[PDB]
Amino acid sequence: HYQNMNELTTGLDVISNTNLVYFGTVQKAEFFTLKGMFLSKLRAYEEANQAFATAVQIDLNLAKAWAQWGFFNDRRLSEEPNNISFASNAISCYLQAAGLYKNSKIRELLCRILWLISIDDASGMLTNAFDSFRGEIPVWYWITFIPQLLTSLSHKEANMVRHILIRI
Repeated sequence: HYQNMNELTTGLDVISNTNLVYFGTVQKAEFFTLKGMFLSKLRAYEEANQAFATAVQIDLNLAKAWAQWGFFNDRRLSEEPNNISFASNAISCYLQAAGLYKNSKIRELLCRILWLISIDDASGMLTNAFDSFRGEIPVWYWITFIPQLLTSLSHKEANMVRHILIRI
C-alpha cells in the first residue's frame, strides 16, 4: 500500500492494529517504520518521527529504519530554507544507514551524503556530526564516487573527506 494515495488514509490503521507477539523483535521496527512511513508520505510531522524514534530503539539495526527517517528528513528539509542544523539529523541518518546496510545498493544514500557535505555554510555541526560516527563505513562502496570525492577535495571543508580517502 505504499503507492496509491487514497488507501493511505486506511492503509495506516489496517496494519497498525494487529502487532502480535512474534517470539522476538527481529521484525518489530519494520512495523513501526512502515506504517510510520505511511505517515512520512502524507503530511504527518510528529507520529512518523516518534515511530522512527521508537523503531530505532527496537534493534539498533536493519538500517531501513535508519534510512527512511533519512528520506523523511529529505522530505522535510527539501521544503524550507536549509540554513538550519536540522539536516545534521539527516546526515546522521544516511551515515548510520550507510555502514551496516550491507551487501546491497548504498549508492543512493552515499551519493546523498556527498551532496549534504556541501550545504556546509556556515554551521560546522554537519561536519561535527559527520565526525561523530564510530563504527563501520562502506570502505569498498565509496570507490565509485572517488572522482567526485577528489574534485570535492579542492573545495573548503575537506578535512573529513580525508577519513574516507585514507582507508581507500
